Amino acid sequence: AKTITIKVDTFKDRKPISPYIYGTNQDLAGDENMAARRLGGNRMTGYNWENNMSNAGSDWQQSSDNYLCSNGGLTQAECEKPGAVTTSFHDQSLKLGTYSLVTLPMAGYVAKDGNGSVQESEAAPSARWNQVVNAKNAPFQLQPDLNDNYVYVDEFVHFLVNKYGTASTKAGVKGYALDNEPALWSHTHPRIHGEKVGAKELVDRSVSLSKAVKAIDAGAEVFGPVLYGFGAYKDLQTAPDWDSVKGNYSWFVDYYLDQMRLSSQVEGKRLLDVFDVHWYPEAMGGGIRITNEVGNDETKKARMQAPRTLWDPTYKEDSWIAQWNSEFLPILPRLKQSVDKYYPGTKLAMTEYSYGGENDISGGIAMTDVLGILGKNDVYMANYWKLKDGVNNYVSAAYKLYRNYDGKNSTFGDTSVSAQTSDIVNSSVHASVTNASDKELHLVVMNKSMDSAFDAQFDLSGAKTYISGKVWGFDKNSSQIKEAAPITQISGNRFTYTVPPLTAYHIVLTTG
Ligand SMILES: [Ca+2]
Ligand SMILES: [Cl-]
Repeated sequence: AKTITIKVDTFKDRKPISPYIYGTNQDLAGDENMAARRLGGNRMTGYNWENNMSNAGSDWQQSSDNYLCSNGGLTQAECEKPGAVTTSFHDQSLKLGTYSLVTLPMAGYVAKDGNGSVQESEAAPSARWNQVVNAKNAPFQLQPDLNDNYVYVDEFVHFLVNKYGTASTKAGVKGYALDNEPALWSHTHPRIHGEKVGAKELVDRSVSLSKAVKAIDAGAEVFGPVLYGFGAYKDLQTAPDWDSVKGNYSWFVDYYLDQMRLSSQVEGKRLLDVFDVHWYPEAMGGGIRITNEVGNDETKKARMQAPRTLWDPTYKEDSWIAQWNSEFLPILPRLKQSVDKYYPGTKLAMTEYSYGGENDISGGIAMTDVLGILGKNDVYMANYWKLKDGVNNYVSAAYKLYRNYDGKNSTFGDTSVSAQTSDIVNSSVHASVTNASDKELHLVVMNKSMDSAFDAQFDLSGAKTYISGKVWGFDKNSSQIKEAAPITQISGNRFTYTVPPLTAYHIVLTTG
C-alpha cells in the first residue's frame, strides 16, 4: 500500500476562484448548484429572436425548426412570443441564481421559418432567411416587425434590457457572445455563410456587433471569438487571409486580441471583455479520442490524465496537438499569456468542453480534477457541453462534489490555496477556504489509479489547529455523493486517510 504526501498551506498562493467556472450549457440533473449558464452552440448562429426559429446546420438536415422552443420547454403559444427562447432561459437563470451568457448572431442571416431542411440552392439570401442588421437606426419595437426581411440585434438587446434592466443590475443579462465557432461556419452552417471566414472579416464583424451591443448596454460583457478548438486558435482553420495578416503573431489568438484592442482604442470603449474558446480534448487512449466514447482501460486512463494538458508543463498527451504544436501546451497558461500581453485585462472563458466518459467513473474523476484546475488557473467562466444525451451521471457527480456535496448546497470555498501532491500521476488535489477562513478548510482529492489504493498523508499549514473532518465521496460503485467515515483524530495538523482506486473525496476540516 503506497503512501502519497499532500501538503496544504492556507497562507500560500491564495487566489479567488470565479464561481462561474461551475457552469453549463445544457442543464444537468438540476441539483448541481451551478453558478453560470450559457445559451450557445451551433443552433444559436441562425436563431431568430423574433419568432424563435433556428437552423441545426450540419448537425441535422440543415433544418430550420422550433428545436430551441422544444428544448427550452416552451409551449407552442410561448414559442410564438418574440424573445421567448431567451427570456425563458434567463428567467430560469434568475430562479437558479446564475449568470446568463446569450449568443448573438454574426454569420449574417437567421431562420425565417420552421419549414425544415434548406437545400444548397436555398442558401442565404432566399425565402428561408432573414438578414441580420446590427443597429436598427430607427425606433425600437418591443413587438418587432415579423413580416420584413430583417432582424435587428440591438433591438433584441433593447428588448432584454427593457424586461430585465441592464447587465450592471441584479436581474440583467450579463454576457453576450459574438456568435459561435466562426471558423466552422463554412462547415456547420454552409447555407448561412458557405465561404471560409476571413481573419479580418471576423474582426470587422465583431467590432460592428460589439459596438451595437455596447451602445445599448455598456456594462454587458462581450465574449469572443468563441473558437471551436486548436485549429482555430492557430490560424482560424486556415483562414484564406491568414498569411497576409499574420505579421509577427504566433497564432490567430494574438492577432484577434491585438485587433480588438486596437479597434477598442479607436472607438474609445472596450469591445471585448472575455476571450472565449471551446476545448474538446484530442487526447487519445487505446486508439480512441476521449470525447468520442468511454473506450477501454487505456482510454479511461488517458481520460483521467488529460486534464494535465491544461496546466502541467511536464505532461505530453497522445494527440496531434501535442505531436505538432507542443509549444502551445499547457493550454491555460499559454492562453493567459497571450490575453495578458495582447489585450491586458481581458478575461478567459472555456464556454464548451467535455472529457467524455459521462456515465463512467473515469469521466467523473477527470471532471473533479478539471473543476479544481480551472478554478486556480484564472479562468473566469467555464461551461460543460453534453456530448451524450440523457443523464451524465458521473459529470453531475463531479459538480455535486464541489457544489452540493451534502444535499444542502454546501460548496468548495471561494479562495484557492496551495495544495501539492507527491504523485501527480495517480493523484490530484485541490484546496480552498472562504474569506481567509482559519476555521474551515476544503480539500478535494482523487485517486486516478484503476488498481491501487493509496494512503494520503496530509500536512496542513494553518493559523488554527484543525481537530476533525467530515468526508463525502463518489466512486465506481455509486455516482451519488455518499458520506464516508469521518476523520476524528488530527494531531499537529496532520492526518492520514486511505483513498481507494477510482475514488474522489471532498474533505471538510474544522477547528471546532
Ligand atoms: Ca423582422
Ligand atoms: Cl471557430
